[PDB]
Amino acid sequence: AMADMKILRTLAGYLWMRDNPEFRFRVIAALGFLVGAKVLNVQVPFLFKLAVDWLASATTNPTLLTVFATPAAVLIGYGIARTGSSAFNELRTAVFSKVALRTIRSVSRKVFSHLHDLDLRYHLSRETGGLNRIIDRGSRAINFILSAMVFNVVPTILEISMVSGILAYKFGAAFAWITSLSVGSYIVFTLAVTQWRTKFRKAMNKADNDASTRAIDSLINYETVKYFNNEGYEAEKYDQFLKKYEDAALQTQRSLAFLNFGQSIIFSTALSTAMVLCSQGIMNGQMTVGDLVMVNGLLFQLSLPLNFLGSVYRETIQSLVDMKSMFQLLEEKSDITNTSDAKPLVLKGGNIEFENVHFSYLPERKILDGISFVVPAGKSVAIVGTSGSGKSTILRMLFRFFDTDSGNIRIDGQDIKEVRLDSLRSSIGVVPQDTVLFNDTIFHNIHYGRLSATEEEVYEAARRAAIHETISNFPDKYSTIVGERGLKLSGGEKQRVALARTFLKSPAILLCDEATSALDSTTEAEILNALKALASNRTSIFIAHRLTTAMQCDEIVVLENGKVVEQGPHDELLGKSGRYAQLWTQQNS
Amino acid sequence: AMADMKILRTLAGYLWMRDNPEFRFRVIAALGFLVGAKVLNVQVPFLFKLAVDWLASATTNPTLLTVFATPAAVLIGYGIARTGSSAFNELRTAVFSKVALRTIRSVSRKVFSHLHDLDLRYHLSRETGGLNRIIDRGSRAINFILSAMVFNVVPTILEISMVSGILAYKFGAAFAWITSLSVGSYIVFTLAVTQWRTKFRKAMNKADNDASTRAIDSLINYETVKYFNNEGYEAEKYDQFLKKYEDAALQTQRSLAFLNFGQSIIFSTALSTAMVLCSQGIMNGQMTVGDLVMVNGLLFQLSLPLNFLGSVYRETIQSLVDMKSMFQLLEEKSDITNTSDAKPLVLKGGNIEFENVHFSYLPERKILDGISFVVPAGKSVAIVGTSGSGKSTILRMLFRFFDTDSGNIRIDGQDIKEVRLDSLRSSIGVVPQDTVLFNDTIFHNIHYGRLSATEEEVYEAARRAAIHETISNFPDKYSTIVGERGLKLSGGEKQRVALARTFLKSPAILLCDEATSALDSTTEAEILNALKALASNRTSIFIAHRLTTAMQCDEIVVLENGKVVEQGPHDELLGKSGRYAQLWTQQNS
Ligand SMILES: Nc1ncnc2c1ncn2[C@@H]1O[C@H](COP(=O)(O)OP(=O)(O)O)[C@@H](O)[C@H]1O
Ligand SMILES: Nc1ncnc2c1ncn2[C@@H]1O[C@H](COP(=O)(O)OP(=O)(O)O)[C@@H](O)[C@H]1O
Ligand code: VO4
Ligand code: VO4
Ligand SMILES: [Mg+2]
Ligand SMILES: [Mg+2]
Repeated sequence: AMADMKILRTLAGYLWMRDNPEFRFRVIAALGFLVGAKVLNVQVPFLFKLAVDWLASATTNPTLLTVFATPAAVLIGYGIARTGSSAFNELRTAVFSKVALRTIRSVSRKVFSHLHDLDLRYHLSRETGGLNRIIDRGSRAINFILSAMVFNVVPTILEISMVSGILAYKFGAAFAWITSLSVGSYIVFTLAVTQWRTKFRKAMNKADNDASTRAIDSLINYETVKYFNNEGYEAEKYDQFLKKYEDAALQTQRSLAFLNFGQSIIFSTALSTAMVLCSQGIMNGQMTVGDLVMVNGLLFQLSLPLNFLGSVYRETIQSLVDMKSMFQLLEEKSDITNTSDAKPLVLKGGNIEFENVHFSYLPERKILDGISFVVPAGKSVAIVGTSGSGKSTILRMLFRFFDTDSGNIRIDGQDIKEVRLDSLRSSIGVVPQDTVLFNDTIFHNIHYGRLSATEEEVYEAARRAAIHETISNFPDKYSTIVGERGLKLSGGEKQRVALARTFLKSPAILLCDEATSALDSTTEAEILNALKALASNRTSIFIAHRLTTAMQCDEIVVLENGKVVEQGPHDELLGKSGRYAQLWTQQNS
Repeated sequence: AMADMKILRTLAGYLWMRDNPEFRFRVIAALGFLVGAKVLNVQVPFLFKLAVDWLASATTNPTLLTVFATPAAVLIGYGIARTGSSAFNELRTAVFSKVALRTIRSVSRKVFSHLHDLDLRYHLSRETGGLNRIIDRGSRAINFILSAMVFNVVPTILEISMVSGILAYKFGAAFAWITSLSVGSYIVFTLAVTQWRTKFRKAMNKADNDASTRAIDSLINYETVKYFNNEGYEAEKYDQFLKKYEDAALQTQRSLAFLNFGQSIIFSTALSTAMVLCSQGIMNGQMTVGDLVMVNGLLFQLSLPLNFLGSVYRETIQSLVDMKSMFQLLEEKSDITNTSDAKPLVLKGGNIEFENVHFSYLPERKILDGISFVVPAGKSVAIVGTSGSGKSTILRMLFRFFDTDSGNIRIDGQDIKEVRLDSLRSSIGVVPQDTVLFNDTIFHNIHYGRLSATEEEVYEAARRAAIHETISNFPDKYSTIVGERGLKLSGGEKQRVALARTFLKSPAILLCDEATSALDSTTEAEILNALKALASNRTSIFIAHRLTTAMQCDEIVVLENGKVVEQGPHDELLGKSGRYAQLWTQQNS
């Protein structure tokens, strides 16, 4: 199909690079080795003919091409024929393997580079645990398929060419017709069975992927199932999915088998018809002069790839589907594309203004209806209010994760839409909604703030976050492995790692999502004071509905149902008897 | 080796079940089909002999076994020979495929059932993202290997048996010796190359697994890399790992190739030696009576599996290693094993006492040094203090996730060590440290409290958690997909889902890890009041260093560095000027 053509074109483009002529040299050498090996294979039965007819003569020598006396040397060379055939087949794989592995490396490189380019609207909801499975299966699929494609499929047509070349001796005058008819009928039957089996297999792969997703989700949420003693429930669900895959595979496997019977009988008759015509001519052309052996031989060397084609068909219908799935991954469109006239941003001072911004995560429901406020340079603002009002969304747009529906965003009198992403993102620092850590050292995960920083910068950074007091009690200094998702550490430790990451970068704009979420009063008061003198540039935004941590901020904004309701400093805001007054009089108690 | 023997024994035990004699019937039928097909294959060249010698006679008939006139019918039956060989080979796969898929289902069943049985000390730190990869690769490995094992390896020895049976005609009197020598030398060479390549491949698989782990960790922490603009860093690290795997594969692949040359030359000489001895006897025994054709034929049918053995060797050395890795997963020991005299627990009232408990997560560092307190039945306790004092550990032991080093745990005058796990775990309910949700509906994830509950119980449960107010604003009622880890919801929503899960179960013992972590003052005050009248049995434990949420609890305990320092009710505790007084006077401000 056209999709297969595009896949082949992309594969050929990735394989063939014009920078290095040494690659073309390798390809030409591999082709030469293939041609030599197949020529030797065709030569084998032809040279075996002289042994047979010489024995028939023994039962003079018209041909002078013979330089021997006893046919034993002929049989020695007959063995040497397959020896050399293997030898030339040997060197072909060695040359092609390097370029095959280079292609694998380049493809995996491109896929990994491309995946992080996509948007949160993909990676947040349409990331079903198993993109790793797709990449792993496809990467293994590519090497197998291209290794299969060159090593056995390509030489088969060339052997067909030589068996169609055997007509020069007046033998194959019809054998060419029979072989062409058999090949065409076999190809038609194979494609018909293949389309039918793809029709019956589309349900198989769909069922298979869901079971792995269920298993990976069960592994990820192991704590909950251990809490609620419901292991049998995931057990039964995985059983049902596996039974569905069982039925799908069993139905297909019997039908996949039937092709092997069809392939064998068609080509058995092809050899049978070759026997019949050879039997018809009782005259000397095709009786007892060896041509029966080559016809048994040469058309059987065409039957050598028959063993591959029937046997490897099970994975061909499976891996190629996974190939298209993984290649389909390299055609998605980045939702957030920078403007054509991309221009870097330079700020004399961080001033942020909203001009009636509207955003909806889904088109039907609009979370926020009108937001307009200004962030003075040299000061800071706090965002407090009831939950569910999208107050972490308001800081998910300044980083251009999503694009607003109808509104304007201004930083230092510059358009966020117009400015470059790299200048935008590297100038503003954030602490995430739920802290996530790498599977490496705590020192590496705290040094991630600026990858070119020094150890003393890291050590002084931990002093600002006041974690050396806990560090001195470490069992391993700056080397405790923190697990898969920072689980090994505590809540306060996980939250204090992210803050140190932000301070190490020391960005121009601060963006705090959770401050003092899981910290005691003494630590949080120290962090806030440590976050005022240092670690905070002249612009910073806090979203924290704890009242004591929004005391220090210059401006307080109240968000309810997406409308920015009440504004003002703390002293006036308490006397207004607004939502802020209700919230504060409760926490103060 | 012995490990291979144990793997084979386990595989045979899983495959062979004695409950159903129909399985034994299927196995016997498959063996009969195999024997018939191979007998037909051996018959092919033997019946082809009569065609050759009859033509030599044409160049009377001593044997009366012939019932034909023209050799065309002999050639028709000659084609029918491979037709029937394929036909019997056809039915063998159909019968064996069902039991193969049943074995796959049972093995995956057992692995999934066994994985959730292990402990947190495994699933929390030694779970490197990729257990799913191991299971997926092994499950695919089993079907391929056992499909290969029966279909081609087993018939090869049987063809060796018949080619050693051809001696009855005084032909193979030495051919048996040559074939046995060739087989033995080939096996010795194959095992030597295989052990060398396993030595060179142990580094390959080790390098391969690390790259996939890096990729999966990068995918999991996508938000952090997007925050910090360090995509090139993971790019370079994945490049380095892929280069290491590249070198490991390239070094092995050239050496893996060399075996194919060695296998071919040894068996080419075996056929060559068969030619030589046949050439020595110019007398009628082995000249121009067809035996050259069978010797070319019969020993080549032994060379039919040669094509498999060389070609499929690449995955045999790979999948079998993955087989052992996945089977090694079903031998780990559960760290927490219930006592032999397992007895269910029945509580008249929840009374919890600690008797000088000591626990260390790692042997070197002891987090807590002596904990002893009593939980009165009908009342509740609050655990407040500075972070890092293991206050979520103190509730990770009542659920018997780990075992204490030196101490006693008592519930209603019963030993936690002695009582049964299922009675223990199903009687106490907990809310997790970091909320984790399934990849299903919000209704399913809130109904997970009691899987046999009704919708009205779920709907009234959401009323207790006061989430219908947000539910009425849902875009889809009780059906919004919540993503991979509940990411699509907000923090307050994620925390309020877990609480509803706990209330739906309505356990005998309440165990709250984070209460009002990401909730405003108005919601938290409502939840606490909604958690006093209902949803709380007579025993409950709160760990929350927020002062306003520990006001209602009867008893307050202060934990610092693992020592339970200060105890007492709120009114007396404030006047003691302890750590609690310092913490409260700050939050109150
Ligand atoms: N990925 C998403 N898909 C659909 N709705 C979302 C998504 N992320 C957030 N929301 C909606 O936004 C509201 C709150 O947004 P957010 O700022 O993320 O949480 P919070 O307001 O607690 O900070 C919620 O009511 C939720 O329905
Ligand atoms: N899996 C683990 N491996 C090593 N140490 C741990 C692990 N889990 C917890 N700890 C240690 O326990 C202390 C706090 O325990 P925990 O109760 O989990 O957190 P918190 O005290 O914040 O509730 C931390 O100092 C941490 O070093
Ligand atoms: O659930 V919140 O609106 O406090 O991020
Ligand atoms: O970091 V904590 O000791 O408040 O769970
Ligand atoms: Mg904690
Ligand atoms: Mg939130």
